Formats: sequence, structure tokens, C-alpha cells
Amino acid sequence: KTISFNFNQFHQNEEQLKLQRDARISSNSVLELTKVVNGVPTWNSTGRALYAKPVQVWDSTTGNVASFETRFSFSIRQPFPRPHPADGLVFFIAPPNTQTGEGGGYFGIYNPLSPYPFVAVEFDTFRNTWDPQIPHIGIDVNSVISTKTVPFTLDNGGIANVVIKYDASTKILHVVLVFPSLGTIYTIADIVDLKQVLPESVNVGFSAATGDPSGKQRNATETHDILSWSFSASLPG
Amino acid sequence: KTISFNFNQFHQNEEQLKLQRDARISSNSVLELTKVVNGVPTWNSTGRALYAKPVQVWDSTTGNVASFETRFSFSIRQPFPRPHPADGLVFFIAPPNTQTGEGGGYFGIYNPLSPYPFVAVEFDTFRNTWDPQIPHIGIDVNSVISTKTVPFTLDNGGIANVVIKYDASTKILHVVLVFPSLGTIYTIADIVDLKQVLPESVNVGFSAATGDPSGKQRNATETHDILSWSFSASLPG
Ligand SMILES: *[C@@H]1O[C@H](CO)[C@@H](O[C@@H]2O[C@H](CO)[C@@H](O)[C@H](O)[C@H]2NC(C)=O)[C@H](O[C@@H]2O[C@@H](C)[C@@H](O)[C@@H](O)[C@@H]2O)[C@H]1NC(C)=O
Ligand SMILES: *[C@@H]1O[C@H](CO)[C@@H](O[C@@H]2O[C@H](CO)[C@@H](O)[C@H](O)[C@H]2NC(C)=O)[C@H](O[C@@H]2O[C@@H](C)[C@@H](O)[C@@H](O)[C@@H]2O)[C@H]1NC(C)=O
Ligand SMILES: *[C@@H]1O[C@H](CO)[C@@H](O)[C@H](O[C@@H]2O[C@@H](C)[C@@H](O)[C@@H](O)[C@@H]2O)[C@H]1NC(C)=O
Ligand SMILES: *[C@@H]1O[C@H](CO)[C@@H](O)[C@H](O)[C@H]1NC(C)=O
Ligand SMILES: OC[C@H]1O[C@H](O)[C@H](O)[C@@H](O)[C@H]1O
Ligand SMILES: OC[C@H]1O[C@H](O)[C@H](O)[C@@H](O)[C@H]1O
Ligand SMILES: [Ca+2]
Ligand SMILES: [Ca+2]
Ligand SMILES: [Mn+2]
Ligand SMILES: [Mn+2]
Repeated sequence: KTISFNFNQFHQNEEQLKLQRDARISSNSVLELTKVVNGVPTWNSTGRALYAKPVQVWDSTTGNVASFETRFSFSIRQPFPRPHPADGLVFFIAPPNTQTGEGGGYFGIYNPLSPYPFVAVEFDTFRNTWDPQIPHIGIDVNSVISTKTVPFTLDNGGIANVVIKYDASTKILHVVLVFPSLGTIYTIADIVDLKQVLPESVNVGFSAATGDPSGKQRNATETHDILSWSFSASLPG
Repeated sequence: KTISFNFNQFHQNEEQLKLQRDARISSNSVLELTKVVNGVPTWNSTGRALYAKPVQVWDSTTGNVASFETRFSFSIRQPFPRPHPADGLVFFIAPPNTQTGEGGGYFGIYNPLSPYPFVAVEFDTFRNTWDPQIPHIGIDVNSVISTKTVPFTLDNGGIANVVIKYDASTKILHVVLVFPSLGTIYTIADIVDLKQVLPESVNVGFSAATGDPSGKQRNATETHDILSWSFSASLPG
């Protein structure tokens, strides 16, 4: 049992993708998770992009957990340095058929009213009360309060290469963040037991959010674009 | 307690480094682990470079183990494609005052008639009987038979950026290998309990080796140069 897909670019109305909320595919093939009008990112925006088909991360019959690798490129342009860009984007895994959660610092994956489990890798750009300095990469399990975090310096408008890998045998989830133009490399890892937090079948995808109106700052925004995305999972059995 | 050092280049007669065997610092700031005469790598060569001062990875009094991060750049030029370049270079941690071990596939860190413990990250370029395909990154603990391995494609003569990170809390050792010219990223991780394999005080450094005479192949060689090296360790004790 080994699923696998890759998108070297995105075509309008991708039959393979499921767009939610403000997420849209631009004319030139980029996946814009958050609203951007006339080259200008907007606040009060939230969008998700899920891979249309559910993937099986573990089998209850055998007890086996899948290993997976996912690579993608993103770009975050922060047009307004003052007072503070927000909020960031995440790659996540959650039960199938979920609805967009709260925006702002919750990236659209956390729903306080009705919480669903989820594992996510965040690229946080706004410092909430529960956050260490930003920007930072964080590993989230059922909460936006990261288990592990590492700070990084964003290449404004530049391209970012990300590699997220999970080894079922060691239960190690390690992510690598590289900004090819700056030559900088950021790494973070932690132990996560998928079998323990997620159901056998899940959805994989992205979610992003810009400044929440409650913050009263229209400048709290930025773009959250995804240029490419490949995914591979291998469930032995 | 925190320790750290940085080398943006290397200077001849460096007081902070301890060179062993064939290791020498070139006129233009590169650390040549293995012998190279007039722009040509030689076989039957072995060299190590250790950081002059010992570092404390764990404290017996508190039982605490240190976390550390090390970044370095290396270059391996393989002039003779046939029959097979050899053998590779490694970054290692060992008890202080050890001497260069056997060359060839032992990289100079393993001494059969007087084994000492060690944790090492290898960049193997020659396939010994105990090796999977090469080149490959491997995590070695007391043995050249890696616990975990990952294949990679070398950028012949190109520059390679490496990031090795160890988190005491999770005991996760993760290494990242990036070839900026090719834009390729390789990642590997494993669990290693330093406190369990190493003494409180250790030496950190590099070791490399070229084809062993027993192989009767003079072309079994390559360069093993290190361009830069930074280190940082944190013992909350
Ligand atoms: C919201 O983002 C705007 C775009 O960055 C800021 O406006 C720009 O602020 C500059 C100083 O930071 C100023 O030199 C520019 O002229 C101005 N751009 C224009 C013409 O709109 C804005 O900054 C505040 O509001 C503007 C109108 C000026 O009064 C600035 O002095 C203020 O700092 C950002 N708002 C906040 C709350 O920072
Ligand atoms: C050892 O490395 C040498 C450098 O590449 C090899 O010789 C080179 O072989 C090339 C094709 O194999 C040829 O184009 C080059 O002219 C030659 N370089 C020189 C000047 O020596 C060598 O290959 C062997 O020796 C040469 C002379 C030929 O007889 C080949 O057929 C041989 O394979 C390499 N030897 C080994 C052990 O592979
Ligand atoms: C944020 O986006 C939502 C859509 O998800 C808009 O409805 C919000 O507009 C505000 O609230 C609505 C209900 C209506 O009262 C409108 O006039 C308001 O502006 C929008 N929030 C803001 C502050 O723009
Ligand atoms: C290999 O090197 C050692 C010492 O560096 C030397 O004594 C020996 O003669 C060399 N062997 C060959 C065949 O070059
Ligand atoms: O002003 C922006 C700011 O608004 C609120 O404080 C949200 O909780 C933050 O995450 C951020 O969106
Ligand atoms: O020919 C080169 C080859 O020689 C022997 O087999 C060594 O054990 C190897 O590590 C390598 O040096
Ligand atoms: Ca935040
Ligand atoms: Ca080998
Ligand atoms: Mn955060
Ligand atoms: Mn090996």
C-alpha cells in the first residue's frame, strides 16, 4: 500500500485538489491560500487546500504505521513591515471531511468549538501569547501551542523549500526549511505517534491565515503561496 | 554552560585545531583531511582534525546531557571515476586523546585492536561489504555499520552544506545535507543516547580516508576538504 502524487504546478479547478474558503489558484499556476487583491494581500483571510483523496496513515488490522515524505515550495511576501505581518501557513494532517477552523493565530486548522485531532508543521509569522519569537517553525499536535519550535529568518517574497519526513519505525518527524537565495538552512524534529493521535484515514494539505479583524490592524497580512507539492506515503502490508 | 566556536576558513598553524596524520591546512584556507599532491588526491591517505579543547556532552552529577548543533561545508572532488572513488569523510565525537584509527572504509575512526566508543555522521563514497549503495549518509554508533542510511548524489567538486543537530530531550540526531548548486536536499535522523555511549568529556572533529593499498587501486581516491565549521553545545549543568 503506497500512495503518491506530485504537482509541479497547479491548474485552475484542479480535480485533484479541494479548495476551501479564500484559497484560490492564480492564473499563473500558484496556489494562493490567502486572499490577495491586485497584488496586495488582505487581512481577515483564511484558506485551505486539501488533497482530494484520503490517505491511509495506519492499518488497525496489522497495527502498522505509514512512513511518508512530502516536499513543497512556498513564498511569503510581507508588503507591510509595520506593525506586524500575520499569521503564517501550515502543512497538516487531519481526519477527512473537516471544515476550516478559526483564522488568525489558529491558521484555520483549530476549531475551539468543535476540535478535531491534527498533526501540523507551522511557519508562524505572528507572535501570539503562546508563541516564542517569530518567525518560527513549529511542530503542532492537536494544538497551535507547538511541542517544538525553531526560529528562522524569512526571505521576504523569496522562495522556500520544505522537506517534511516521517519514519514510522522511529516515530521521528523531521522538517527542513531552506531558502535557496540566502543559502540558509533550518532544521527541526520531534517524536510523534500518528497512530496515537490520528484515525486510519486522513487528509493532507495546507492552511493559512492573515490578520484577524479583532486585532484592528489591516496591515497584519501577507501572502501564503504554494508553488509546488509532492507527497509519498508507504504503508507496509 | 554553553560552548561554541566558528571557522569561516582555516589558517595554517591554527591553535584551536589539532591535526593528525595526513591532515593539513592549505595555503588558501581549506582543511584538507586527505593527502593531495599538485591538485591530485592520493590513495593510502588518512587524516583527522579535532577541536583542540574537549567538550562536555553530559554531566554525571546532574545526569543531564547536552544538546548541540554543528554546521559545516565540505567538498569532495572525484578525479578518477573508474574503478571507484574512496572512501569518504565523517564528523565524529570520541573520547579525548584518541589516535587515528584504521584507514579505508574505517575512515580513520575505528581502531580494531583498541576500539573506543564514538558517534559519527558519515558521507560514504565507497561500497564496502557492509555498505548499501553509495554515496550515502549514515549514522554510526561504535561501528562503521550504520544504524540508519540514506542515499545521495554527490555534486562532484561542488560545495556541500551540512547541518547536524542533536536534541537531548528527544535524543534525536538529525542531519541535513544540501548541495546549493543542484538545489538538492537530503535528510536523515535517528535516536542516539549519547550518555549511554560516550564519556562526559569528548573531542569533536572530522576524519577522512582514501583508497587502501590492499584494494590495489590507485584511482580509489578523492579529496575530502572542509571549507568552514561552526559548533555550539548546551549543557544545562
Ligand atoms: C500600514 O502599512 C502602511 C504601508 O507600509 C504604512 O504606511 C506607510 O508608512 C510609512 C512609515 O512606516 C510612510 O513613510 C509611508 O508614507 C506610508 N505609506 C503610505 C503612503 O501609505 C502604515 O504606516 C502608518 O500609516 C501611514 C499612513 C503613516 O502615517 C506612517 O507614519 C504610519 O506608521 C502602516 N500602519 C501602521 C499602524 O504601521
Ligand atoms: C586510473 O585512472 C586513470 C585516469 O582516468 C585512467 O586512465 C585514463 O583512462 C581514460 C579512459 O579509461 C583515458 O581516456 C585517459 O587517457 C587515461 N588517463 C591517463 C593519461 O592515464 C586509468 O584507466 C586505465 O589506464 C588507461 C591508461 C587505459 O589503459 C584504460 O583502459 C585503463 O582502464 C584508471 N585505471 C583504472 C584502474 O581504472
Ligand atoms: C471578514 O470576512 C468576513 C467573511 O468571512 C466578512 O463578512 C467580514 O465583514 C464584516 O462582517 C460582516 C458580517 C458584515 O457585517 C460586514 O459589513 C463586516 O465588514 C470581514 N470582517 C471585516 C471587519 O472586514
Ligand atoms: C602507505 O602509507 C604508509 C604511511 O603513511 C607507508 O608506511 C606505506 O609504505 C604506504 N603504503 C604504500 C604501498 O604506499
Ligand atoms: O492583528 C493581527 C493579530 O490579531 C489577533 O491578535 C490574532 O489573534 C493574531 O493571531 C493576529 O491575527
Ligand atoms: O580499493 C579501495 C578499497 O580497498 C579496500 O577494499 C578497502 O577496505 C576499501 O575501504 C577501499 O579503500
Ligand atoms: Ca502565531
Ligand atoms: Ca564505505
Ligand atoms: Mn507558533
Ligand atoms: Mn557506509
